[PDB]
Amino acid sequence: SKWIDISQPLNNDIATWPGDTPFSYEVLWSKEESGSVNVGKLTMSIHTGTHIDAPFHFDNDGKKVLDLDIQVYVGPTRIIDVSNLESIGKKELEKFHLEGVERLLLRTSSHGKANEFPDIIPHLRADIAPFLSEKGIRLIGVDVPSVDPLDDKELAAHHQLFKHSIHILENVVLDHVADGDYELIALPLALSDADGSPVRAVIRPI
Amino acid sequence: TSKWIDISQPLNNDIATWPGDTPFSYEVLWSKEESGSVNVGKLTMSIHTGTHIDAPFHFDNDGKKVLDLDIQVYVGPTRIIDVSNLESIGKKELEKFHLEGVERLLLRTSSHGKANEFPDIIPHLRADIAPFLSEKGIRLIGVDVPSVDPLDDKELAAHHQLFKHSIHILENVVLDHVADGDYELIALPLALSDADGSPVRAVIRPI
Ligand SMILES: CC(=O)c1ccccc1N
Ligand SMILES: [Mg+2]
Ligand SMILES: [Zn+2]
Ligand SMILES: [Zn+2]
Ligand SMILES: [Zn+2]
Ligand SMILES: [Zn+2]
Repeated sequence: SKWIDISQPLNNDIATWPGDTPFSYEVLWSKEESGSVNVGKLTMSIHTGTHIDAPFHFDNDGKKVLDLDIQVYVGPTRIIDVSNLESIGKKELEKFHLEGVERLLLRTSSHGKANEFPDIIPHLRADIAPFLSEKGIRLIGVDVPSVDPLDDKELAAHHQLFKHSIHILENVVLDHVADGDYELIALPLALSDADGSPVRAVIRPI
Repeated sequence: TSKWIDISQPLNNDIATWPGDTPFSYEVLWSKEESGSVNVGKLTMSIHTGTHIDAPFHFDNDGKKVLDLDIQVYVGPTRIIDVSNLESIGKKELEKFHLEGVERLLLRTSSHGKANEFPDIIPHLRADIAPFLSEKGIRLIGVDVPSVDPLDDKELAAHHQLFKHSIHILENVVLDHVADGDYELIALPLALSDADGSPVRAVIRPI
C-alpha cells in the first residue's frame, strides 16, 4: 500500500506569515560555473509550508527541535473531518471515536491554498488539551498555519497543548485523503537550536 | 517496543560544509522579549549539509528536481553492511554479502564520523557497483560520508552511474552506534519543487 504526500510544495511562491522571512531557494553555484554540480541555497522561516513547532517557539525555556522525541512523529494516526466549525474544542471532538489514538489529524478544509496566507482560520480552544491528553494523544495536526487565531499573541492553544505534552504539526494537506486510520511520518530535521522544523509529512492507509 | 533510532547528523552552526559552500546558520532574528510573543528564526544552509539526499539535477542539468522524486524509495526495508578499511568500494567488495531481495542498502565506512569537520579524503564507490546493485533490485544507496565520488572529482562517475541505473543517493548517515542487519528506513526529502537535493531526518527501526 502506497505512501501519500500530505505536504505543501516548497518554492519561492509559497506564502509565509506576515513579518517572517520569505522562502528562498536559489542555485548558488550552477553546473556551468562549478564545472560539475548544481548546488542550492536554502533560506526560510522555520514555519513555512508543512512543519512542526517546538516549545522554544513560544517559550524561552522550551525545548529545541533536537530535544524532541522522534517516536512521537512516526506511527498510527487517525484523520477526522471538522469542517464548517469556527473553533474546535472538547464539545466538537467528543462525537468521535478516539480510544487509544496517539496522533490525530484534523481536516478543517478551511483554506488549502499554499500560495496565499489566509485572512481567518478555525482555531483550537484550550479545553481541547486536557481532553486529548487524557485519551493519550501526543500529537495533533491541522491543515492550516496555526492552532491559535492568526492575530492572537497569547497563543493559548500552543501553550496548553505543550503543557499537556501534545506536539504540534501545521499545514498538512488533507483534501485528497479520506477519514480513517493511517500510518504517519512527519519527522523534524535534526536542528540543535531551532524553534521548529519543516517536515515531509506522508501517510499510508492501514 | 522496537524504537526508531536517529542516524542523522546534528544541524547547528558548528557543522561542516563543502569548502566555500554556504555555511550553516540558524539565528533568532526577533526574540520573544523583542516581539512580545515569539522567537522568530531564520535558517540558512546549503542543501548538501549534514544528512541529505541528492537529486539528479545536482549533477545533470536535465535531471529531476527533488519533488519529482518517488517517495516510496525513501521509506522501507533496508540492509546495513560494514565496508570499513577500504579505499574504494565496488562489485568486488560487495560480492561477499548476500543481498538478495534488498531494496535499500546502507554502507558503514567508519571512515570519518566527525560531523563538525570536513574530511580531506573519503572512500568512494566505483562505477561498476551500479549495474551490480541495479540487477539485484536496489533503488537506494546510503553512505556515512559526504559523497559517493572522491572529494575532488569533477566527472562524478558514481553519481551519474547510480542514477542511470535508477539508484537514489543518501549521504552523511551516522552509523557507528547501530549494528549490521535489517531495518526499516525513513529518509524523506522535503517537498522542494526546484531543488538539487534535500536534507532529511534519517531514522531506522530494527526488523
Ligand atoms: C557542495 C556540493 O554539493 C558539491 C560540490 C563539489 C563537488 C561535490 C559536491 N557534492
Ligand atoms: Mg533544459
Ligand atoms: Zn508553526
Ligand atoms: Zn504553530
Ligand atoms: Zn549531496
Ligand atoms: Zn552527492
